[PDB]
Amino acid sequence: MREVINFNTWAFTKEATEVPKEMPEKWYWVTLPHSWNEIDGQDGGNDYYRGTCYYAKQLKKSELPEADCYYLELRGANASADVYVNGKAVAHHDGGYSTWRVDITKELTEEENLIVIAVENGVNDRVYPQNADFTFYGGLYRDVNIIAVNKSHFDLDYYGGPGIKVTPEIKGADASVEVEVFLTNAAADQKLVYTVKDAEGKEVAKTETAAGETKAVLSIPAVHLWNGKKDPYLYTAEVALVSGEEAVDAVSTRFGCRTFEIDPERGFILNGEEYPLRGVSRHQDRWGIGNALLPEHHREDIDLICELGATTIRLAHYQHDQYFYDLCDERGLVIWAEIPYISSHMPNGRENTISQMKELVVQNYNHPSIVVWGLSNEITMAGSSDEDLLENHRILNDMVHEMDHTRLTTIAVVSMCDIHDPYIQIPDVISYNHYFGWYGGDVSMNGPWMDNFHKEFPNIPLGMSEYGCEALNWHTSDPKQGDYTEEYQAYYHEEMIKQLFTRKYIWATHVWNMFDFGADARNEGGENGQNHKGLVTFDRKYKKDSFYAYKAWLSDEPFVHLCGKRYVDRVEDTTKVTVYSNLPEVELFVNGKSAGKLQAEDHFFHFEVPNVGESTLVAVAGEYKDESHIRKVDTFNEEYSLK
Amino acid sequence: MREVINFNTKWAFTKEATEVPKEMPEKWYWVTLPHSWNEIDGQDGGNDYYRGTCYYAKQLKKSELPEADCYYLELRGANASADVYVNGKAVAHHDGGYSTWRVDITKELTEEENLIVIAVENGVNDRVYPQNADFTFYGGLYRDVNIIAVNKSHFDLDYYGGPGIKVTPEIKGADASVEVEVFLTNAAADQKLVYTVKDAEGKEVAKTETAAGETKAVLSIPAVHLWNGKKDPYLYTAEVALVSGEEAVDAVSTRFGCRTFEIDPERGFILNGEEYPLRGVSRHQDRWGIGNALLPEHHREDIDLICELGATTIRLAHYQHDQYFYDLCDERGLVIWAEIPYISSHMPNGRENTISQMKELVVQNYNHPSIVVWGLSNEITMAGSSDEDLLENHRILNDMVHEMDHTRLTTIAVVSMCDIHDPYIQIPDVISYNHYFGWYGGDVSMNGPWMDNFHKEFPNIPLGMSEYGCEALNWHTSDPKQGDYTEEYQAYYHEEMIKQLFTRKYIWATHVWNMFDFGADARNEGGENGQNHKGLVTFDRKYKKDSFYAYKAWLSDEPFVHLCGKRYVDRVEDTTKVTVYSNLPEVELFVNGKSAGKLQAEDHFFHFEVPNVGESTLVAVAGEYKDESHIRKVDTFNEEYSLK
Ligand SMILES: O=C(O)[C@H]1O[C@@H](N2CCN(c3nnnc4c3sc3nc(N5CCOCC5)c5c(c34)CCCC5)CC2)[C@H](O)[C@@H](O)[C@@H]1O
Ligand SMILES: O=C(O)[C@H]1O[C@@H](N2CCN(c3nnnc4c3sc3nc(N5CCOCC5)c5c(c34)CCCC5)CC2)[C@H](O)[C@@H](O)[C@@H]1O
Ligand SMILES: Cc1cc2nc3c(=O)[nH]c(=O)nc-3n(C[C@H](O)[C@H](O)[C@H](O)COP(=O)(O)O)c2cc1C
Ligand SMILES: Cc1cc2nc3c(=O)[nH]c(=O)nc-3n(C[C@H](O)[C@H](O)[C@H](O)COP(=O)(O)O)c2cc1C
Repeated sequence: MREVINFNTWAFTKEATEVPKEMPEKWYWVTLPHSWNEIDGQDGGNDYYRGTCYYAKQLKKSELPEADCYYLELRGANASADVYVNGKAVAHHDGGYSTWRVDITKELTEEENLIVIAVENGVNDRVYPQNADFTFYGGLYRDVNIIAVNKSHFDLDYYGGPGIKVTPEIKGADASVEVEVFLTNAAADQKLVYTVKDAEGKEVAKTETAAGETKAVLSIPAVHLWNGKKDPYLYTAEVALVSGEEAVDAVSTRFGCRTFEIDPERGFILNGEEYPLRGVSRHQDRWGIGNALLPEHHREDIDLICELGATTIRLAHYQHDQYFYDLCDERGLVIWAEIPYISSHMPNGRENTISQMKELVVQNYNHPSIVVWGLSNEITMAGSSDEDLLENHRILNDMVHEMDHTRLTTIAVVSMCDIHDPYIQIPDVISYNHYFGWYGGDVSMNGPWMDNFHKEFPNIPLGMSEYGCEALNWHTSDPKQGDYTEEYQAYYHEEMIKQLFTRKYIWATHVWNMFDFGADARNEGGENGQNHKGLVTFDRKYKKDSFYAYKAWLSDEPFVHLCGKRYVDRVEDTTKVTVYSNLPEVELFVNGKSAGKLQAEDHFFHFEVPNVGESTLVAVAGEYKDESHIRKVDTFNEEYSLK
Repeated sequence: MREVINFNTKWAFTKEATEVPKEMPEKWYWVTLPHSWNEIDGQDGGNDYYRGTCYYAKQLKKSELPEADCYYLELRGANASADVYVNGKAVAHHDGGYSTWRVDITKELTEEENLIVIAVENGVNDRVYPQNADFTFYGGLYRDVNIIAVNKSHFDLDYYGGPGIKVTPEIKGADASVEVEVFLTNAAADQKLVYTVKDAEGKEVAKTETAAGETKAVLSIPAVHLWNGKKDPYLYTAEVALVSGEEAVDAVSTRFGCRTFEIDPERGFILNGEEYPLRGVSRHQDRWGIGNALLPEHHREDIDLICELGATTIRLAHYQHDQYFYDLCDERGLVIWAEIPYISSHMPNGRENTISQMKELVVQNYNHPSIVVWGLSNEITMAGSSDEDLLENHRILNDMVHEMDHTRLTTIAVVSMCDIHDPYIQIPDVISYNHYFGWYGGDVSMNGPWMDNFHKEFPNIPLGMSEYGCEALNWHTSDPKQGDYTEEYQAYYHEEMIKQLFTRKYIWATHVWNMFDFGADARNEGGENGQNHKGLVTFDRKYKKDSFYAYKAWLSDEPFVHLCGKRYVDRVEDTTKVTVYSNLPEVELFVNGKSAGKLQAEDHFFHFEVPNVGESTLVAVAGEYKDESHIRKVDTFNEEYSLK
């Protein structure tokens, strides 16, 4: 009989200094998801308002189903929030990326109850993040829910977890699945019925023990393994708590059956066979709405990612929305989840690392798509590691290892960090953030660097958690690092793909970033407030040419893509032309006359064609075609150049 | 039947915890409050004193508690931000480590052994003042933690840590109309309220009854003995009791004094109609060795030394002080300037804290007759000229103070270099400047002309000197220079500062910075790091510097004679000057028994010259009072005397 009520439709202000004692009448109206940094946090100057803001909404006991207790669930309040019911402080949280709850049954004394939520995203030495290349969008950017449950219920107060913990064990062709639940105010005489359901919902296992036994082991014969995108099979665990034979409360969670390994020489292994993890990272924001994404935004992001053919996503730099982790479960993406422990170690932030890390594991333990827990990102950027940095990490490593025996810990290291720094040796695996070819150096340096690490530390699995290069709507025929041209970014990824994708020992690579994202302190490239290293634009409206370089290597979608479509006016008499395709042969036609048929090891078909007058280019690979136009001109169209 | 229970003994303390402990710690460090974990690392320098989160833990045995309907936890001082847990449950948070706060915890006393965990924190953030000040932010429970047992119906304990009673006297001629306001909680409409106002000897002088529904009464006292400063710090006591039947289920009380005052822009401070020059000192709430974990005797000793000095006012900077110390000022007739730690840099996001601390200051100290001005900020424009956020912040405080307290004025402590035409100076009722001409560059003589120039330009704003001072360690010279840190130059500086300030009646109040040396862990100057050495007495209160006696000469009617330079013995010159302070008219000086001359000092600064030959014994005499010292001729300056 557990019921969930949406509570998203709220008075807001940034000027209050105190909890209002009655419903405000002159405050601005918002419906959640909401953030007050939607505009000021994506235009630059690092001027997005950071402070304390108040939300106000009235909760009428009448317009409510009746249960023994009413909880207020908050899926995301960035960064720190305080909750008042009728003026009385009832709950506080620090961490803008996790779910927390609060039982408010006793505070609903009135017919109409005033719920005020203050949210804060300022500076302080306690709550992460504080130093990162991404806007700390303030507010209630995820749902706010009201949960009505029986007096006896599965746990809602333990670190915002689901109250159920499923752990499959694979014995041969069968699965033995531990389904542990956690109860609150349970009577010794109640029973718990455990059911494991089919992908089509057909009951495959069921058992029944008393409330006293919150753990059970159900067998699944001939279990269909969660084999990622090949076959991302999902079972459904479902526990009901019964009084008499009435079921007063029940919880559930989809789950997946899989084993995996991270061999330091063979790379990632899934269910016994090698499964190369090649993919991208994604931030949880979009142009114009800050980070108040709706479900369709998640759906659209994953669709664009799966269209690219990525088999892994690095979900930096923080815990993402549950719905997006679900999508990754259904689609078969291997995910790297982490906490906002980044850039500089604040000693007084140790508690917050432990707090967020626990919510990360507790709330997401049941996502088959997740295989590693990231402890920190570029944490030694400030300098070499301290004893306090090392202790803070060991504490987290041990805590994760004890809570979850089925996954591995990882680290994302700043490029410059000495490979002999003690902190690299703490977690199971590690990945480096390298920007050779954008932040100086040459893109040819990446391959060698990785190799030379692997020679030094051949038994620590090494990944590339970050690589990328900026790209706006600038174009040139001589791509060069620093021009922000779509072409150079395309050349950069061509070389990166050829270097990384051919090295099996790199257990995972992650393009930074899949999309452009909000970083209000950025002021470069002709458009401020954004990091432009994505393969797709901040509004998900334009796939850059580099997006198709990756489709050529990783997608089973037959396609043909002409690069350069936005670079029309060119001065040279002969011009270079590049086609990306996952098909063997590609023929290019300039104004109807074929310029040749080509194949390519690396799926990058490089043509050279005469540039005379106005020409129309057409790429054909079997039954697939694409269209580009160009035009000779006497001088370079400066509208293409950043200057 | 309200009962207060001390709760300071045996607390488990740690700086290494990461979470609230589930059971009573067995290996933590035992402490008894008042306590601060910065008692050493916060007074030695390096700015390294530990700032973060540390945990206190102690058991509450229900049996040992008296029988009452409700049990409140009270905290007089938790620097800077704290959280309260009762059996792992959170039940209260607070921001501001100088105010009193309480929390009703009856319903979480579910066991016979209840685990109370208070987490205290003094870190870095943009919300809670202070964050940039020249004094240590001592962490921990440095003031009393009490438990209050009261009846279900009781006087308010949840309104910003107030007393639940607000006494406001009005002086109509030779009589006083005393307004008595009390505040209740869960009061039955059929209970009564008995207001009684008693004597300085406790003899009932007025009394009225009313039902719980009338929480405001005006009682008369004719021929009222006014609180007239040091001349007569007369104190009545108000006393309201809540009765159910003729049981008295709860009762509150407060001392108060009835006085009027004015801050005239030309006549200075006026008290009860008569001019009453406010010339005094500032005082910090710390002390060498124990950080800010002060016991009553330390408050007593602190004001005793001030009373010996004869100061008529104290600037209790930079924050709300302890309740005991405000009381003492009430008893001794000192006129007090109180303020909040809104200091140095304006943080936009700290606005809510300025309002909470300022609301707490006024509610928790409205009743102290010694207080006349509420300070809004100290050197708030240091890190720049006044902008709109700073100015809205100040107007908001100014109006709130004026709305809650009609009988007092608001002031500010302006940093020295702040343009006198800053819109910031125009917000409060009065203002004072913090000037260090003669220490932070400049010359001591500049103080007079500067104050004259402001007074010319702004004749209608009462101007005071909220801070002046000069460092002084145990260094000595016969050639005082700004920057040698010598006891001599600091005495010369304060002589000149006295002749300039004490003769200008329009300055409504002067505050020597500071009465005592104090803890400022970021300082590293003078030969002893971790302290500000601008006091007239040293951090441990064991040595009154010469400058101390220069003021006693001007403010004490305790007749005395002081030889300065007692610690400067070996001197090189053949003739040496000898400074004597005395509030008597004539001083004769004797060198080895032979008299070197009588002297009458109008300014009480008796400057003699004497020969320096061999071992000389100096004796100063003013009637029946004498003082002694010793000097010695030497060939070369004693290097032990110079900072070098
Ligand atoms: O940056 C991204 O795109 C993403 O990567 C991660 N981080 C990567 C490293 N990091 C940097 N951020 N900004 N600038 C530089 C670095 S390192 C570096 N090295 C540089 N060179 C110095 C000369 O010699 C060779 C190296 C130069 C610059 C930078 C910029 C100025 C010119 C030279 C912080 C962000 C963040 O997790 C992510 O949130 C962010 O979005
Ligand atoms: O300082 C005290 O003891 C007390 O005074 C008040 N505040 C006064 C000003 N302020 C300063 N603190 N420390 N140093 C300086 C200032 S201003 C200044 N100006 C200076 N030069 C400017 C250019 O020309 C010559 C003079 C110099 C110095 C300082 C120090 C080094 C030498 C030159 C903060 C404290 C505080 O309200 C009080 O909380 C504090 O305890
Ligand atoms: C993924 C996961 C979910 C968990 N969920 C709960 C829970 O909902 N309720 C609960 O009491 N314990 C839960 N636990 C475990 C215990 O809370 C925990 O191991 C132990 O009781 C320590 O509790 P503490 O963190 O409060 O010290 C969970 C553990 C894991 C690994
Ligand atoms: C010095 C002083 C002490 C006060 N103490 C209390 C008090 O203890 N309880 C109370 O209800 N009101 C007290 N008041 C007044 C009211 O709190 C105030 O007029 C009004 O209730 C403001 O409430 P708010 O601060 O919650 O907005 C006090 C006022 C002053 C000036």
